[PDB]
Amino acid sequence: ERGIIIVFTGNGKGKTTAAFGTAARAVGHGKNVGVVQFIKGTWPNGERNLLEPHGVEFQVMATGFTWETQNREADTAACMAVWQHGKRMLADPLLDMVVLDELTYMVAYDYLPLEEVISALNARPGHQTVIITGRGCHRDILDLADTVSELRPVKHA
Amino acid sequence: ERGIIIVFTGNGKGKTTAAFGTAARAVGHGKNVGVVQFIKGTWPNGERNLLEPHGVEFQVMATGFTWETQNREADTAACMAVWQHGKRMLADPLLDMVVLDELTYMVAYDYLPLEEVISALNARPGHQTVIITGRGCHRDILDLADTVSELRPVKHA
Ligand SMILES: Nc1ncnc2c1ncn2[C@@H]1O[C@H](COP(=O)(O)OP(=O)(O)OP(=O)(O)O)[C@@H](O)[C@H]1O
Ligand SMILES: Nc1ncnc2c1ncn2[C@@H]1O[C@H](COP(=O)(O)OP(=O)(O)OP(=O)(O)O)[C@@H](O)[C@H]1O
Ligand SMILES: [Mg+2]
Ligand SMILES: [Mg+2]
Repeated sequence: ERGIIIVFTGNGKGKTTAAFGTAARAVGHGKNVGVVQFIKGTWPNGERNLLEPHGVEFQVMATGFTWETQNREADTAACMAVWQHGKRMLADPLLDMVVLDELTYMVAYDYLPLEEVISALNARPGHQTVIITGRGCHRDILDLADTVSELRPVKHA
Repeated sequence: ERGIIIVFTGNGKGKTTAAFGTAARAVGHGKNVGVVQFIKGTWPNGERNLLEPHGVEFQVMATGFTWETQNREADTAACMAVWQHGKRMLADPLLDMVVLDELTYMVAYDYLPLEEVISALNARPGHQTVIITGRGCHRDILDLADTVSELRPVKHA
């Protein structure tokens, strides 16, 4: 099959969950998946706990991440370090799916060059499906995507 | 850029020429191109004469090719041999463009499995543009293509 680019955006809950439900499906089907999480949570990683042991590679942003205006140099460096792994996955012919969780924020805060993103996506192995998640996804990424689902919060607990 | 699939079909003259005019443009621009010609001509290869010395790989069907109903086994084997090279080009991340000249006939006469074609096209490096030429291109290849130009013979000398 031809790999496509899927985007889960919107303010409603379920973006990251949709992405990992997709990765789970793929894993359940014997496909190879790699994941990059651009935002580190203070909590234990259930998804990772589940998937990782199946051989799924996970790449998480370093704990140092500040978001502080004063620390942009250091933060951007960490962002770039993690992205290096992503670029690698986006170039691996053997990876059926790549999940780029909370990548929208990286672009929205300029910690990752858009151009670099469009390039790596455009140049990925043909059968490779990429899932991108995050609120406020950049319009140029949305245009490149094959499917864009916007999670509209009709209600939230 | 994202590689696309271009198809030059129709009964009008200019299919092979359009494809090689495209390859020339690409070469003139420093891009890497590879070519497979599914039909061997009795004449000296001008395109090849021109391009080949620029490093362009050319793969031509063996001279043995018969089209004879009695020889399908041997013919299909030769077809498959040449296609092996094509599949390789369609998997090379460093090839910006791949030309599959007269490939339509290979599928139309069942010397090459359609499925194999759709697969290799679908799985090619993302920035890879493929040009397919030939009269009566299979509908399933036409559907996969991004641009399909049909050469309508309004007149022919
Ligand atoms: N509208 C909302 N208000 C408050 N918290 C939310 C809202 N939407 C999602 N969350 C939660 O905030 C955290 C960050 O989630 P994010 O903004 O990335 O949403 P999400 O990816 O759609 O959430 P989830 O991981 O549950 O699918 C999550 O724990 C998430 O469950
Ligand atoms: N309608 C036609 N009648 C006769 N000869 C034709 C016609 N169209 C093309 N030709 C010639 O027949 C040979 C096979 O060409 P083919 O059917 O593959 O056309 P083509 O690829 O469009 O031609 P060209 O290589 O000139 O671009 C060529 O030498 C070609 O120039
Ligand atoms: Mg999320
Ligand atoms: Mg021709």
